[PDB]
Amino acid sequence: IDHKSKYLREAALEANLSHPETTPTMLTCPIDSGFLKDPVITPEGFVYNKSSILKWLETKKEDPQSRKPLTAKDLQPFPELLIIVNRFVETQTNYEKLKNRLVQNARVA
Repeated sequence: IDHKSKYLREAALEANLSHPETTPTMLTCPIDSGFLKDPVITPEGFVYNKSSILKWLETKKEDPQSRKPLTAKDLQPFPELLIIVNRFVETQTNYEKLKNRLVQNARVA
C-alpha cells in the first residue's frame, strides 16, 4: 500500500474542507497536538514528527496509536507532506490578517 500517496490526498482534502482558521488533524502531531515540522511515516501509514516519535521509542518500542511493534528504522522521511503543511499555515496567517482588518474597519465605519 502506498501510504504516502494515501496520506497526502487525504490530508489535502481535509485541509481544503477545513476553514483557514481551523487546524486539520492530519497536519498535526498525533502525540503532541502541534503542526508537523519534520514528518516521518510508518509502515502502518501513521505520521509523526521525527523528534517526537523517537522520544517515544526510547521508552517503548511500539506505535503510540496501534501499540504494534515499531523501531526507528521503520521511520521513513516524509518531506512531501511539508508542502501541504506550509501552504495551510501561510494561508492561515494571511487570512487571520484579512479577517482582523475587515472586523476592525467595520467597528468604526
